[PDB]
Amino acid sequence: GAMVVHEPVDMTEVIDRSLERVRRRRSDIEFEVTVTPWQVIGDSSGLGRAVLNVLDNAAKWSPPGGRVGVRLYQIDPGHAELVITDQGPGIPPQERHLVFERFFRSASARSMPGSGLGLAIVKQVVLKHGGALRVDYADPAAQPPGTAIHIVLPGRPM
Ligand SMILES: Nc1ncnc2c1ncn2[C@@H]1O[C@H](COP(=O)(O)OP(=O)(O)OP(=O)(O)O)[C@@H](O)[C@H]1O
Ligand SMILES: [Mg+2]
Repeated sequence: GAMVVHEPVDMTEVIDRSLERVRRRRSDIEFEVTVTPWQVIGDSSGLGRAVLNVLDNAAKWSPPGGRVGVRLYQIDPGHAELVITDQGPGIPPQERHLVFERFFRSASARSMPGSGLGLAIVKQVVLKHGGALRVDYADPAAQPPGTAIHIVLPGRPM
């Protein structure tokens, strides 16, 4: 099967590389980045693909001048949580079980080119690294509430 890469991965570099790519596509977005140093054992290319796919969605559905939050904090001795947030329409509660399935398309989000594979890839990468993920509103009290993608990754503080 596909090569299984199991090497130390600096998540600060993974996120910084992913951000460089997407800042090009939407230079108006205010990316608010708060990343605690975190090392994951795995596949830097796969993790980079997963973070870029989430950042790409956050940018696509960001309003002009929108803020995208990119936050990674340790939550216990062996895990950290990456939360990527936008000020887009958000994904409503009833759809949150189609998110991460191939070919999902939200009726709340404006139709854009893309065939609905990015988040299925994210789920695969995160599971292959022993993580977990979920979707929620970024700020339920705000209009619009935005989407928050939450990714928990095992690893260690650097
Ligand atoms: N941050 C977000 N804000 C609003 N809607 C989102 C967001 N992220 C994902 N979605 C919705 O979930 C769908 C699935 O997302 P996903 O990234 O898997 O597919 P895509 O972006 O349409 O295509 P691809 O990622 O394959 O280019 C999107 O088409 C969109 O309806
Ligand atoms: Mg996508």
